[PDB]
Amino acid sequence: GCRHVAIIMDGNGRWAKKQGKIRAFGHKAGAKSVRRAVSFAANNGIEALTLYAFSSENWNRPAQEVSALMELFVWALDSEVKSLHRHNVRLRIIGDTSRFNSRLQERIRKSEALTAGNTGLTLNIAANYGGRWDIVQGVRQLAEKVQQGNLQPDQIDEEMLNQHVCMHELAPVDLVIRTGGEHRISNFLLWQIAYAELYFTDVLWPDFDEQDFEGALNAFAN
Amino acid sequence: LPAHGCRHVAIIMDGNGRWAKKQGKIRAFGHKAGAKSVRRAVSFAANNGIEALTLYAFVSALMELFVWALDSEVKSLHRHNVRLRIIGDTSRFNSRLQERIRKSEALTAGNTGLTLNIAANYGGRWDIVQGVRQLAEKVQQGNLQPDQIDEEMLNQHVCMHELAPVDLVIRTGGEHRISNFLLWQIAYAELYFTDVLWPDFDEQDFEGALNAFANRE
Ligand SMILES: Cc1ccc(Oc2cccc(NC(=O)c3cc([N+](=O)[O-])ccc3C(=O)O)c2)cc1C
Ligand SMILES: Cc1ccc(Oc2cccc(NC(=O)c3cc([N+](=O)[O-])ccc3C(=O)O)c2)cc1C
Ligand SMILES: Cc1ccc(Oc2cccc(NC(=O)c3cc([N+](=O)[O-])ccc3C(=O)O)c2)cc1C
Ligand SMILES: Cc1ccc(Oc2cccc(NC(=O)c3cc([N+](=O)[O-])ccc3C(=O)O)c2)cc1C
Repeated sequence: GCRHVAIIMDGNGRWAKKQGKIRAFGHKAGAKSVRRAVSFAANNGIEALTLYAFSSENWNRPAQEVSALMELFVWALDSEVKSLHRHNVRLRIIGDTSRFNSRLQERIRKSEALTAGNTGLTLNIAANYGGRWDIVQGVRQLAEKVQQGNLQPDQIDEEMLNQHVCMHELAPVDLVIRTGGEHRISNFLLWQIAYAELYFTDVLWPDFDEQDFEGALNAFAN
Repeated sequence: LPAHGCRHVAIIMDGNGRWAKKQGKIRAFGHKAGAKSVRRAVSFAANNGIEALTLYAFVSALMELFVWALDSEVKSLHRHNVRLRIIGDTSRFNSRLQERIRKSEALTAGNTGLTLNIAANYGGRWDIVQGVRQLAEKVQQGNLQPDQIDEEMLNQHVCMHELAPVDLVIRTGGEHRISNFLLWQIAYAELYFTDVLWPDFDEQDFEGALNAFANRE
């Protein structure tokens, strides 16, 4: 029954600190664990996987370093997309991408467009996504319609707003996993998690493996 | 601020029916035991410096209980200096039915102790949509530009925006879901799940959840 899993991937920083290593070491192992989770979901017929990695710690850096990290994100996408495409994965980015420069925005769009026809796992990667932002994005759309005289306030209902928030084309989120020990959603999905199972594990993201993913799926089944 | 650090606790009070079934009792017995656990939790929050306590379990049988009890329960809240509010779509209740909820709110509205919000016919998606409808009405009036709508603005139109943010959500009964209780308001809340059934959740269990919050925050 588990069709759409969303994961808050916390623990790369603490993992690297436990290893006596710099944060970048944690993030390289974090990216290995991303690849492993995507492969496990695609090999087990999960229809959609939505991954959230954001921590303000990682981004509270001088502007030079922030632009640098943005380039590394798109490099990471560019360096994986041919593999994802060969495995029939549809890649989507959710979030506010208006902060990327034109060149990186076009690179993100190109990877989405390459894989958009694919019919296997849909992999949604959050980049500057917040659950309150996602709702507000939809609200501004409906507000524009009201202003244009094409929609009456009375006509706005849950199904309408749902069609304007991220991921409304996909199966509803069944299961949210958060690694790393904290027991909070931290303004990841909100509208979309109204009926999802919430599974919290103390395992740090770089250590979360196929066995840990199957235990999450068992909590759902139970 | 109390040592536990929690200003506003919200509780999904599940487990009343299972508690009655385990004992070979019919559901009404679980509801009566669940109501005693609600009074006990209200009293504990009032006594432990919590500013606001928001309770969900809200059906037909509990609605019949709601209408009955209401008067006697409000008199006891009033005597404990509790300010009562009902959140949710109360338009569904008949006009005599709405008047009584209204008189209870009015009676306690000057109370300076705990604010107790009882979520009745409430859903987290409904709460967001009613706030959206308020913004849409202001847009239609030409009072509000779509590009002025931001998170802070929508926050000021959802239930309980004038109380402290929800710090802690407790769900009893063993399930690990929010079940369309508060959604927008729990974006940053600590979530605490316990297998204890609601009629058995007592002051020590509430103290446990507060101290877990204090230590994890
Ligand atoms: C190549 C690459 C490698 C790592 C990248 O970045 C990741 C990837 C997976 C997981 C994480 N995860 C965290 O950095 C992380 C997330 C949360 N969180 O989402 O609430 C909290 C803490 C941390 C933390 O480890 O300090 C961060 C991002 C890229 C593009
Ligand atoms: C192969 C691979 C490896 C590591 C990956 O690591 C992730 C996974 C999920 C989300 C993110 N996402 C960001 O790293 C991310 C990047 C930018 N950015 O570059 O301006 C901004 C925000 C975020 C953000 O919200 O986390 C990064 C993602 C992939 C697809
Ligand atoms: C006004 C008010 C205030 C607090 C109230 O607090 C209670 C008291 C007794 C029982 C319940 N609540 C349930 O018994 C209850 C309701 C539903 N429900 O809506 O599906 C589901 C499960 C239970 C369950 O605990 O099994 C909730 C009930 C009411 C009517
Ligand atoms: C603050 C507040 C507001 C409304 C509330 O509304 C309910 C909800 C569920 C149950 C009850 N009330 C009983 O279930 C109940 C029934 C019988 N009975 O029918 O034999 C006797 C005593 C009680 C009793 O002590 O509560 C009352 C309960 C509370 C605690």
